[PDB]
Amino acid sequence: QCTADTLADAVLITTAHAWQHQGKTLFISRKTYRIDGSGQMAITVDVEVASDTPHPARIGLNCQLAQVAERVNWLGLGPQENYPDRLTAACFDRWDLPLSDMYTPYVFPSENGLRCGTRELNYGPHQWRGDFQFNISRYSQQQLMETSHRHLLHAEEGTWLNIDGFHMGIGGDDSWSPSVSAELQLSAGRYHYQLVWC
Amino acid sequence: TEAKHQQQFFQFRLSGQTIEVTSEYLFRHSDNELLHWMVALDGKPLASGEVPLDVAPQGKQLIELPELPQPESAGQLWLTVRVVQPNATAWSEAGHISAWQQWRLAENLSVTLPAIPHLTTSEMDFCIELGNKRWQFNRQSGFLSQMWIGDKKQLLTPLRDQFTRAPLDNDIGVSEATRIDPNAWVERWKAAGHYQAEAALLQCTADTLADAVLITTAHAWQHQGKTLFISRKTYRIDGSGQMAITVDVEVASDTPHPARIGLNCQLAQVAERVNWLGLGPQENYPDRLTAACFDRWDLPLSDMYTPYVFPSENGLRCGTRELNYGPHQWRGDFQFNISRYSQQQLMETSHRHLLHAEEGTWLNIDGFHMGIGGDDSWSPSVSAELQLSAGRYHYQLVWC
Repeated sequence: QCTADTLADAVLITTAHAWQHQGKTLFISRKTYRIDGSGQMAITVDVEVASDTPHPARIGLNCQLAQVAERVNWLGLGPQENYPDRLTAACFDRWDLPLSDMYTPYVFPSENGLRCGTRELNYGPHQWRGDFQFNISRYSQQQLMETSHRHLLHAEEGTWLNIDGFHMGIGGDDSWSPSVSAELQLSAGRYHYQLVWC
Repeated sequence: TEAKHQQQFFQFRLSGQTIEVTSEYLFRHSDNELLHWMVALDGKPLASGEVPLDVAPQGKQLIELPELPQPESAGQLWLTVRVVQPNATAWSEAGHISAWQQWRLAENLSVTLPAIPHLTTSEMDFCIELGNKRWQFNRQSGFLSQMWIGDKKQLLTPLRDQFTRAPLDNDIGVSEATRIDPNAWVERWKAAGHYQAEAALLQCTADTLADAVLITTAHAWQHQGKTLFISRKTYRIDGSGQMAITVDVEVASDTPHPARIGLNCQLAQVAERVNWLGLGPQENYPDRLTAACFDRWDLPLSDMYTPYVFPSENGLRCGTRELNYGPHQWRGDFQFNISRYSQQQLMETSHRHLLHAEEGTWLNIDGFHMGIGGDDSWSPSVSAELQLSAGRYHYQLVWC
C-alpha cells in the first residue's frame, strides 16, 4: 500500500511492505510519514515478524546520505561503541566525535560502531529525535559483509546511516556456539518505534 | 491449576517434529497414561491423534507425529499435548488429565488487503456517521463518549485510559494489622497520586481522509502539578465500520511504575457468554500464565469473575487476539477482564458478599499489566522484569 492524504495542517503518507523469500512472508512493515508545517517529518513504524523465522539481527531503517560531515553530535549513551548486550560502561550525555571515531576498525570487518539509548542525533544539517540505536560510517553493511580485511575497505561516496528501533545482543560467552541470551533476542513478534527527521 | 502444571510428572520437549517425553516418576512405569495431541489454526482444529505412553521411571520416549497439515490460510499453528489417565484409580476418575504442554508450530503472516464515514463537528462534540453506526467524541474531555447501533446506546461510561488496579493482597502487603509500610506498592501508588490523577486535555483534532475519519487526542495525568503519564491516541474510523485505536503512553521515570496501561469503559449491554481467542480458560496473569493454553474459549459471564473473599483485581486473561462480547468484537494483542464490578467498587469493598452488580458490564482492555508477585505477601515481590518500568509503551486495538 502507498497512500497520501492532505490533513488540515500536514500531509500524511501511509505505506506497507512485505519481505518475502520463496513464497514465505518473513516481515511486514507499516509506516506513516507525517510532514507538518514546521518542516519536520515524523515517521512511525510497526513491524510484524513471523514466529517461525529466526529472530532478526535488527529492526530499523537505512539510507545513504549525500553529504560527508566532519563531526557527529548526539545525546545518548557513552563516547564509545556500545550494544544492548554491552552498554553498562557507557554514560548518557552529549557526545561529540569526529566521523572517523564512529567506526571501530576490527581487523575482520563486521557490524560495528553502534550507539544505543540515543534521544537526538545531529549530522550536518539533519537532526533525528526519538529513542533509537544508530551507527554512521562511510562503509555500507554489504561492503563490511563482503570484505575479509579492514585494509581492503573503501569509503563510499556519501555516509551510511542505520537507525534501529531494536538491535539484538552480540553474545560472547564463546565464539563457536550461539551465546545471545534469550532476553536479548528480537523475539517479541511485534515491534514499534517512532522517529522525527529535522 | 498453575501449581498442577508446574508440578506435573511428565516433562515435554519439542524438536520438530518429535515430542520427547521425560518421566519424573522415580518408581512406577507409565502404565495408565495416554498422550493426546492436537494441532489447531485458531481451534478450528486441524489434526489430532493418540499415542500410549510407555516410559520407564526417569526414562525418555520419543513420539514422532505424522505429517502435520500446512494450510495456506493466515494464522499461527499451535500444538497441544495432554496426558490422560484412561483407567480410574483410588484417587482419580477415568479420563483424568495429569500433564500438558503447548508450543507454537508455524506462522503465516496475513499479507492481504481489505461508503465514506461522514464527520459532523460542533463546538461540544465530533460526531461521525456510517450507515447505522454513530460515534461521539466529547471535545471538552477528548474521549469517546457514546456509540450508537441503530438508535440504541452502547456506553454508560466514556472510553478512557486506566493506569491503576484494585490492589491485590500482595499489593497491600502489610502483615500485622498495625505495622504500616511505606514500601508497599499500594502505599507508593497512593502517595504518588495514581488513584487521584486528573486527566487534562492537550489536543483533540478531527480530519476527514479519503476513505476514513481520523481523530487525534492527547491527555496528561497530573497530581499537584507533576505530570505522571501522557497518552496520545489516534482513532481511525473506516468505511467498513471498524474503529482502529492506536495508543502511545509515556510514563515519568520518577513515579512508581503503574499497575497497568490500558483502557476502560462500562458497556450498556449485559450478555450471557464471553468468547475469546487467547490464553485460558482460567484467570491468568503475566506472572502466572504458564498453565493457560492458547485456544478458543467460551464461558458464562459469571466465570469471568473470581470471587476472592477479600475483593481485588481479578479475572484477567492475557495473550488475547480476539474478544467477543454481545455485539462487539475487539482485536489486537491485549489483556482483558470483564465483569459486573468496577475497579473502584472492588477497591472500596472489604467482603465479597457486599459487592453489588452495576448497571452494565465493565470492560478493561490493557496493552500491558504488572505482575502479581507472591514470594511473600508482606514485602514487594514483583520481579524487576515484570514491572512496567519501560519509559514508553504502545498498543493497538480494533473495535468492530
